[PDB]
Amino acid sequence: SGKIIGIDLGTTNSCVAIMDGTTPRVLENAEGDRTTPSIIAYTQDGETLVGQPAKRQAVTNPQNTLFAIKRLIGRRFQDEEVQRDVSIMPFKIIAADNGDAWVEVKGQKMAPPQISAEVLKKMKKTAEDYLGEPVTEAVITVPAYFNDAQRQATKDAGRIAGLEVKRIINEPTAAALAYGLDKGTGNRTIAVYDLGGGAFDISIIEIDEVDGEKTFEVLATNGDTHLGGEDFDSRLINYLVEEFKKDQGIDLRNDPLAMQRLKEAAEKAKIELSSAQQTDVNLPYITADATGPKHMNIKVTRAKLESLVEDLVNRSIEPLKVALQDAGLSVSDIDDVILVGGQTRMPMVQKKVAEFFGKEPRKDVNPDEAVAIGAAVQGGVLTGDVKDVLLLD
Ligand SMILES: Nc1ncnc2c1ncn2[C@@H]1O[C@H](COP(=O)(O)OP(=O)(O)OP(=O)(O)O)[C@@H](O)[C@H]1O
Ligand SMILES: [K+]
Ligand SMILES: [Mg+2]
Ligand code: NA
Repeated sequence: SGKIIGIDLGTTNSCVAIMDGTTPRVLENAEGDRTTPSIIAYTQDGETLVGQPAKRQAVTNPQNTLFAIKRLIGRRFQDEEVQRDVSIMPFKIIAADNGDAWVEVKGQKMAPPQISAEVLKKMKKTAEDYLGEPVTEAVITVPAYFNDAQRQATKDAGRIAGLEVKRIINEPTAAALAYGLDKGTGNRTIAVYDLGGGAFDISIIEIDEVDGEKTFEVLATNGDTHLGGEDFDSRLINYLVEEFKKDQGIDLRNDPLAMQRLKEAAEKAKIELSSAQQTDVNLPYITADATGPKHMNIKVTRAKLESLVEDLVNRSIEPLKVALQDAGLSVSDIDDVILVGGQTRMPMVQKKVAEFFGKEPRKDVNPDEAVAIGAAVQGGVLTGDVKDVLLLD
């Protein structure tokens, strides 16, 4: 009964959408925001916080504020990704008795789906508050590269949240369904360039209209699972650490609190530089010793940021070339390019993509919302708010 909600369960941010007839709507959460940080905190007084309230208390509760769980879900403890993360994450990653990668909080061992379920519960409650009725059914997205274990673990997170998971849909296909509502009629071949907080994906997708059905077919996919916005942040963090050392002679990498503050400040400055030519990073009392307190104040220009991440943006191009080769297409066979993911808002990324294809990406696809909207469209196809759509093998 009710609506089948569409959920984008992201590395960095999650969001929820519904179909109101032919019109998708992305829903704002209890904090008023159309996206929710994928952050789950277990507080000293026993509450579970999700989203911005969790983000806001991370500095004072670092061992019990969980994030980036999408990097662990469905994985084995000795997976190379997991082993890297054990060393860098401030929370405790452990081996379950069966060999899976788990987390431990205040002595309680938890599987990754038990943590991502808290985000899904917030998406469910958001939709219930908006609609005035219970929500029990959902479509949840996953990256195209996810394996069976990762897909099943995501389905399990939905069940833990009290949702019947009607379908798992791949993120590029969801973006294509969002585009396909307001697209030109007939045959179209699109390139979906998705640069999120954790991973990069390029998919070539063909849309057709035949025998009264709109068909969608993935012609090729490629990507880099170690290329995401968090890597852009890391380059800026490293610059700030190096500049502070050069100027003040102190290495902040030894101080976890300082490094947590730098991570937040670096991400804020990076986002600011998508619309400004320069910005300033100010962190009072970033460290202190017997000589006195030290305050960081560093100007970062857009040119400097571009130089720090140029090679990351360039790493996204070779997969583009291979995906076209695999699809048997040249760049002149692509009708539209769709940017998906918050990190595509960087002007340098937009310019490099346009230069590669020789045409500007579509402006009427919101890179932050397309995946959630596509999940909602799939939910409409299952009910009947949306008719005549077929996903081809
Ligand atoms: N205006 C902006 N300019 C540059 N980067 C941005 C901007 N807005 C958001 N970002 C970055 O986008 C990333 C988040 O993108 P998004 O929400 O698409 O990821 P996600 O869907 O959670 O990740 P994934 O698809 O990898 O699971 C973060 O690294 C964030 O700092
Ligand atoms: K997202
Ligand atoms: Mg995403
Ligand atoms: Na992505």
